[PDB]
Amino acid sequence: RTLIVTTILEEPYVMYRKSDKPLYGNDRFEGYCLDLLKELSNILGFLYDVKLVPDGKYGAQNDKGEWNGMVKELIDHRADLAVAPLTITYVREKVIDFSKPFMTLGISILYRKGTPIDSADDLAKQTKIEYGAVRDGSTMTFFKKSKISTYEKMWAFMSSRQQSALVKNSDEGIQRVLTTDYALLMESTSIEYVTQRNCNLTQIGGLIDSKGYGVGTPIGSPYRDKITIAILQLQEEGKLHMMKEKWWRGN
Ligand SMILES: N[C@@H](Cn1ccc(=O)n(Cc2ccccc2C(=O)O)c1=O)C(=O)O
Ligand SMILES: [Cl-]
Repeated sequence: RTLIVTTILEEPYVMYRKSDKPLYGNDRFEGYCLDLLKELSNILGFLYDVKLVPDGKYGAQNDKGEWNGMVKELIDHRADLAVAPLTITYVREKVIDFSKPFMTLGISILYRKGTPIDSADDLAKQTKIEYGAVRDGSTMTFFKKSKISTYEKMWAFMSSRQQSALVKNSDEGIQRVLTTDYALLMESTSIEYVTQRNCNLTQIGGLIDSKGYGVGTPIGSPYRDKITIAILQLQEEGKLHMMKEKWWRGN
Protein backbone atom coordinates (compact mmCIF):
# COMPACT_ATOMS: atom_id res chain seq x y z
CA ARG A 1 0.00 0.00 0.00
CA THR A 2 1.44 3.31 -1.16
CA LEU A 3 -0.03 5.88 1.19
CA ILE A 4 -1.66 8.93 -0.23
CA VAL A 5 -0.55 12.00 1.69
CA THR A 6 -2.64 15.13 1.51
CA THR A 7 -0.85 18.40 2.16
CA ILE A 8 -1.07 22.11 1.33
CA LEU A 9 1.34 24.75 -0.02
CA GLU A 10 2.55 26.79 2.96
CA GLU A 11 6.05 28.27 3.42
CA PRO A 12 8.39 26.79 4.68
CA TYR A 13 6.43 23.57 5.32
CA VAL A 14 5.55 22.66 1.75
CA MET A 15 6.82 24.39 -1.39
CA TYR A 16 7.56 23.54 -4.98
CA ARG A 17 11.37 23.15 -5.42
CA LYS A 18 13.01 26.08 -7.27
CA SER A 19 14.15 23.83 -10.13
CA ASP A 20 13.46 22.97 -13.77
CA LYS A 21 15.30 19.61 -13.37
CA PRO A 22 13.23 16.46 -14.20
CA LEU A 23 11.63 16.06 -10.76
CA TYR A 24 8.46 14.01 -10.53
CA GLY A 25 6.02 12.94 -7.87
CA ASN A 26 7.25 13.62 -4.37
CA ASP A 27 10.50 15.10 -5.71
CA ARG A 28 8.67 18.18 -6.96
CA PHE A 29 8.30 19.38 -3.36
CA GLU A 30 10.49 20.47 -0.46
CA GLY A 31 10.00 21.93 3.03
CA TYR A 32 9.76 21.04 6.68
CA CYS A 33 6.76 18.71 6.15
CA LEU A 34 8.43 16.94 3.23
CA ASP A 35 11.49 16.31 5.43
CA LEU A 36 9.26 15.09 8.25
CA LEU A 37 7.34 12.81 5.85
CA LYS A 38 10.63 11.38 4.54
CA GLU A 39 11.75 10.58 8.13
CA LEU A 40 8.37 9.05 8.98
CA SER A 41 8.48 6.89 5.82
CA ASN A 42 11.94 5.62 6.83
CA ILE A 43 11.02 4.83 10.44
CA LEU A 44 7.68 3.18 9.68
CA GLY A 45 8.71 1.75 6.33
CA PHE A 46 5.95 2.98 4.01
CA LEU A 47 5.82 4.14 0.38
CA TYR A 48 3.90 7.38 -0.20
CA ASP A 49 2.48 9.74 -2.83
CA VAL A 50 2.11 13.43 -1.94
CA LYS A 51 -1.02 15.10 -3.26
CA LEU A 52 -1.79 18.78 -2.76
CA VAL A 53 -5.34 19.20 -1.40
CA PRO A 54 -7.51 20.11 -4.41
CA ASP A 55 -9.48 22.94 -2.80
CA GLY A 56 -6.38 24.40 -1.15
CA LYS A 57 -8.01 24.47 2.31
CA TYR A 58 -6.96 23.16 5.74
CA GLY A 59 -10.39 21.98 6.75
CA ALA A 60 -13.55 23.46 8.27
CA GLN A 61 -17.21 22.44 8.60
CA ASN A 62 -20.45 24.00 7.26
CA ASP A 63 -23.93 24.11 8.79
CA LYS A 64 -24.72 20.67 7.37
CA GLY A 65 -21.68 19.21 9.03
CA GLU A 66 -19.94 18.94 5.69
CA TRP A 67 -16.14 19.31 5.72
CA ASN A 68 -13.65 20.67 3.19
CA GLY A 69 -9.86 20.70 2.75
CA MET A 70 -7.41 18.11 4.02
CA VAL A 71 -9.84 17.05 6.75
CA LYS A 72 -12.44 16.10 4.09
CA GLU A 73 -9.78 14.15 2.12
CA LEU A 74 -9.18 12.02 5.22
CA ILE A 75 -12.92 11.59 5.99
CA ASP A 76 -13.56 10.44 2.41
CA HIS A 77 -10.58 8.06 2.56
CA ARG A 78 -8.98 9.85 -0.39
CA ALA A 79 -5.85 10.37 1.76
CA ASP A 80 -4.25 8.08 4.32
CA LEU A 81 -2.37 10.86 6.09
CA ALA A 82 -2.38 14.68 6.22
CA VAL A 83 1.15 16.01 6.87
CA ALA A 84 0.97 19.79 7.02
CA PRO A 85 0.89 22.63 9.60
CA LEU A 86 -2.57 21.24 10.61
CA THR A 87 -3.79 22.20 14.09
CA ILE A 88 -5.00 19.48 16.38
CA THR A 89 -8.46 20.74 17.51
CA TYR A 90 -11.51 19.50 19.41
CA VAL A 91 -13.87 19.84 16.41
CA ARG A 92 -11.45 18.01 14.08
CA GLU A 93 -10.92 15.15 16.59
CA LYS A 94 -14.64 14.36 16.20
CA VAL A 95 -14.05 13.34 12.62
CA ILE A 96 -10.39 12.37 12.13
CA ASP A 97 -7.55 11.15 14.42
CA PHE A 98 -4.18 12.93 14.90
CA SER A 99 -0.72 11.86 15.96
CA LYS A 100 0.74 13.66 18.97
CA PRO A 101 2.16 17.04 17.93
CA PHE A 102 5.40 17.44 15.99
CA MET A 103 5.33 21.19 16.66
CA THR A 104 3.74 23.28 19.46
CA LEU A 105 3.03 26.96 18.94
CA GLY A 106 0.99 29.88 20.13
CA ILE A 107 -0.13 33.39 19.28
CA SER A 108 2.49 36.00 20.09
CA ILE A 109 3.44 39.58 19.20
CA LEU A 110 5.50 40.89 16.29
CA TYR A 111 6.86 44.41 16.73
CA ARG A 112 9.93 46.63 16.32
CA LYS A 113 13.02 46.21 18.50
CA GLY A 114 14.30 48.74 21.04
CA THR A 115 10.94 49.65 22.55
CA PRO A 116 9.84 49.41 26.22
CA ILE A 117 6.92 47.15 25.16
CA ASP A 118 7.41 43.74 26.78
CA SER A 119 4.06 41.90 26.77
CA ALA A 120 0.40 41.91 25.78
CA ASP A 121 -0.39 43.97 28.88
CA ASP A 122 1.91 46.72 27.64
CA LEU A 123 -0.30 46.92 24.54
CA ALA A 124 -3.72 46.54 26.16
CA LYS A 125 -3.19 49.36 28.67
CA GLN A 126 -2.29 51.87 25.94
CA THR A 127 -3.62 53.29 22.66
CA LYS A 128 -0.66 55.22 21.19
CA ILE A 129 0.54 51.99 19.55
CA GLU A 130 -1.94 50.33 17.21
CA TYR A 131 -2.24 46.55 17.44
CA GLY A 132 -4.39 44.02 15.62
CA ALA A 133 -4.35 40.80 13.64
CA VAL A 134 -5.08 39.34 10.22
CA ARG A 135 -8.82 39.76 9.79
CA ASP A 136 -10.88 36.51 10.04
CA GLY A 137 -7.88 34.27 10.87
CA SER A 138 -7.39 31.88 13.78
CA THR A 139 -5.53 34.64 15.68
CA MET A 140 -8.38 37.21 15.43
CA THR A 141 -10.91 34.54 16.39
CA PHE A 142 -8.98 33.83 19.57
CA PHE A 143 -9.28 37.45 20.73
CA LYS A 144 -12.92 37.58 19.68
CA LYS A 145 -13.91 34.48 21.68
CA SER A 146 -11.54 34.96 24.63
CA LYS A 147 -13.09 35.77 28.00
CA ILE A 148 -9.68 36.53 29.48
CA SER A 149 -10.09 40.07 30.85
CA THR A 150 -6.96 41.40 29.11
CA TYR A 151 -7.74 39.82 25.73
CA GLU A 152 -11.30 41.12 25.89
CA LYS A 153 -9.93 44.64 26.05
CA MET A 154 -7.54 44.01 23.15
CA TRP A 155 -10.40 42.69 21.01
CA ALA A 156 -12.51 45.69 22.03
CA PHE A 157 -9.57 47.79 20.85
CA MET A 158 -8.91 45.91 17.60
CA SER A 159 -12.63 45.86 16.75
CA SER A 160 -13.30 49.57 17.41
CA ARG A 161 -10.47 50.21 14.96
CA GLN A 162 -11.38 47.34 12.61
CA GLN A 163 -10.65 49.41 9.51
CA SER A 164 -7.00 50.13 10.39
CA ALA A 165 -6.07 47.63 13.13
CA LEU A 166 -7.18 44.40 11.41
CA VAL A 167 -5.04 43.71 8.33
CA LYS A 168 -5.84 41.81 5.13
CA ASN A 169 -2.97 39.31 5.37
CA SER A 170 0.37 38.50 7.02
CA ASP A 171 2.35 40.25 4.28
CA GLU A 172 0.27 43.39 4.81
CA GLY A 173 0.52 43.08 8.59
CA ILE A 174 4.29 42.67 8.46
CA GLN A 175 4.68 45.69 6.19
CA ARG A 176 2.42 47.61 8.58
CA VAL A 177 4.70 46.79 11.51
CA LEU A 178 7.71 47.82 9.41
CA THR A 179 6.18 51.08 8.18
CA THR A 180 4.20 52.28 11.24
CA ASP A 181 4.06 52.20 15.06
CA TYR A 182 2.11 48.92 14.91
CA ALA A 183 2.22 45.48 16.54
CA LEU A 184 0.88 42.34 14.88
CA LEU A 185 -0.51 39.36 16.80
CA MET A 186 0.40 36.24 14.86
CA GLU A 187 1.42 32.63 15.46
CA SER A 188 4.82 32.13 17.05
CA THR A 189 6.03 29.92 14.17
CA SER A 190 5.50 32.80 11.69
CA ILE A 191 6.98 35.41 13.98
CA GLU A 192 10.10 33.27 14.33
CA TYR A 193 10.21 32.87 10.54
CA VAL A 194 9.87 36.61 9.93
CA THR A 195 12.26 37.74 12.70
CA GLN A 196 14.98 35.45 11.32
CA ARG A 197 14.66 37.46 8.09
CA ASN A 198 14.08 41.00 9.41
CA CYS A 199 16.60 42.21 11.98
CA ASN A 200 14.38 45.24 12.61
CA LEU A 201 11.55 43.04 13.90
CA THR A 202 11.24 41.00 17.08
CA GLN A 203 8.81 38.91 19.06
CA ILE A 204 7.21 40.58 22.09
CA GLY A 205 6.13 38.59 25.13
CA GLY A 206 5.47 34.87 25.23
CA LEU A 207 2.78 32.59 23.90
CA ILE A 208 -0.77 33.90 24.21
CA ASP A 209 -2.44 30.54 23.60
CA SER A 210 -1.19 26.99 22.95
CA LYS A 211 -1.81 24.37 20.29
CA GLY A 212 0.04 21.79 18.25
CA TYR A 213 0.36 20.57 14.68
CA GLY A 214 -0.20 16.84 14.26
CA VAL A 215 -0.35 14.35 11.41
CA GLY A 216 -4.03 13.70 10.53
CA THR A 217 -5.44 10.24 9.74
CA PRO A 218 -8.91 8.82 9.32
CA ILE A 219 -10.55 7.64 12.52
CA GLY A 220 -9.15 4.21 13.52
CA SER A 221 -6.05 4.42 11.25
CA PRO A 222 -3.38 1.92 12.41
CA TYR A 223 -0.71 4.49 11.39
CA ARG A 224 -1.60 7.16 13.98
CA ASP A 225 0.10 5.72 17.06
CA LYS A 226 3.08 4.56 14.95
CA ILE A 227 3.47 8.13 13.69
CA THR A 228 3.33 9.44 17.29
CA ILE A 229 6.14 6.98 18.17
CA ALA A 230 8.24 8.14 15.24
CA ILE A 231 7.62 11.79 16.16
CA LEU A 232 8.78 11.19 19.74
CA GLN A 233 11.95 9.47 18.47
CA LEU A 234 12.70 12.41 16.14
CA GLN A 235 12.03 14.84 18.97
CA GLU A 236 14.24 13.04 21.44
CA GLU A 237 17.17 12.58 19.10
CA GLY A 238 17.11 16.30 18.24
CA LYS A 239 15.99 15.74 14.64
CA LEU A 240 12.90 17.94 14.83
CA HIS A 241 15.10 20.74 16.17
CA MET A 242 17.55 20.42 13.24
CA MET A 243 14.61 20.14 10.84
CA LYS A 244 13.14 23.36 12.26
CA GLU A 245 16.54 25.14 12.12
CA LYS A 246 17.07 23.98 8.53
CA TRP A 247 13.92 25.80 7.38
CA TRP A 248 13.63 28.71 9.84
CA ARG A 249 17.23 29.95 10.18
CA GLY A 250 17.85 33.22 8.30
CA ASN A 251 20.81 35.62 8.07
N1 LIG B 1 -2.96 25.66 11.32
C1 LIG B 1 -4.18 26.19 10.72
C2 LIG B 1 -3.92 26.82 9.33
N2 LIG B 1 -2.78 27.74 9.49
C3 LIG B 1 -1.55 27.33 9.15
C4 LIG B 1 -0.44 28.16 9.31
C5 LIG B 1 -0.63 29.42 9.85
O1 LIG B 1 0.31 30.20 10.03
N3 LIG B 1 -1.90 29.87 10.22
C6 LIG B 1 -1.98 31.22 10.81
C7 LIG B 1 -2.53 32.25 9.86
C8 LIG B 1 -2.33 32.12 8.50
C9 LIG B 1 -2.85 33.07 7.64
C10 LIG B 1 -3.56 34.16 8.13
C11 LIG B 1 -3.78 34.34 9.50
C12 LIG B 1 -3.28 33.41 10.40
C13 LIG B 1 -3.50 33.56 11.88
O2 LIG B 1 -2.56 33.28 12.66
O3 LIG B 1 -4.62 33.96 12.27
C14 LIG B 1 -3.00 29.02 10.06
O4 LIG B 1 -4.15 29.39 10.38
C15 LIG B 1 -5.20 25.10 10.58
O5 LIG B 1 -4.87 23.94 10.90
O6 LIG B 1 -6.34 25.37 10.13
CL1 LIG C 1 -2.83 10.24 20.77
